[PDB]
Amino acid sequence: PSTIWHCFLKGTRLCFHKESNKEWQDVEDFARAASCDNEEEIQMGTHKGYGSDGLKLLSHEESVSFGESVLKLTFDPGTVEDGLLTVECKLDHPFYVKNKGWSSFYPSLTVVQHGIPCCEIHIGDVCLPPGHPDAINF
Repeated sequence: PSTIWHCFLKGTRLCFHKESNKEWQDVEDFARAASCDNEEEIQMGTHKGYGSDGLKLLSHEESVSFGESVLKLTFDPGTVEDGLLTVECKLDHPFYVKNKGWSSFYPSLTVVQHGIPCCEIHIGDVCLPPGHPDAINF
């Protein structure tokens, strides 16, 4: 799949409490902001670093955003003290769950929508990004 950031597709909304981005941004927005993977010379922090090992689902809410039903997951980079990452995505959003592979909340729907047969996730399942050595089949 063509992810914009981490294991997230386009049409996903990002909110890292690590930043002042307390409100909903697009993936393409943060991906664009973090276009440089390090501004060590100017402003350190800008990096595809948050969630480099994985995003562990802490809690989940199913809400309706602007008329669209969404999957809201509060993620953990391992030490959430970096900043809680909250995401509103579609019901058919595939998540590369560690040890399991491509998993989702509505796997029967996910495969119909993205053509990817997915496993059932569980609260506390960590999601891996493309390039992570533990993500065997991304």
